[PDB]
Amino acid sequence: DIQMTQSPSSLSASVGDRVTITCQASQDITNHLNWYQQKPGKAPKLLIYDASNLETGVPSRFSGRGSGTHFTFTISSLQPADIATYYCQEYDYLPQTFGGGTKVEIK
Amino acid sequence: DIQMTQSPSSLSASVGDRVTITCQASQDITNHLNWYQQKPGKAPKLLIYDASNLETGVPSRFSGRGSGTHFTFTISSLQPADIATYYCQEYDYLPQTFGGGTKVEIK
Repeated sequence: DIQMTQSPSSLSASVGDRVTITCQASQDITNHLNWYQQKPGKAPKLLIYDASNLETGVPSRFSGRGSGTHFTFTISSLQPADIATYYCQEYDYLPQTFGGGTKVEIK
Repeated sequence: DIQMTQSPSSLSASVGDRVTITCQASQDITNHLNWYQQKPGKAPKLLIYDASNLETGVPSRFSGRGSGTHFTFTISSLQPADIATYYCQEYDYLPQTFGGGTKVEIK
């Protein structure tokens, strides 16, 4: 029922470029938003929980911010290992809706 | 930290075949398990929550069962629209770990 609008759909950047992805929730979800990284053919892995909290073992180049309806995920310096599709997911209410994903490629 | 072991990794069946997928949690998670369907290039969509509860609008050919550490997802009669990768995800504890996925194809 909550709708999650994630943009851009895809982007290419160079090694060391800054990447920023946004998600917009159709309802106020406070900070109940996760960010996942899904490498090709692999399962999504949780990078950031509660909008801004880094999971253990996750590199500092990854960050999240926002609260309410607007949220922003940033890769400060893109590395080869970061080529993936990234997703937000709200978990305030059923179903726990994912954003449509952002495919990150290196130019 | 919880580990989710999903099998098989991939399967092909015929239209109308029965498909069954299993997930095993490394810790007791009672019924705090979701199942998602991810079509190629799309976000995961929630089909089943709390191990066995169908989301609104989801077809009856989809079901889930289990509690504790073993869970089973079944497509009773495979249709063309069901070609997707399916995932379990535990949400009892951080990080909310996904199983490795099962790619379902039609032979």
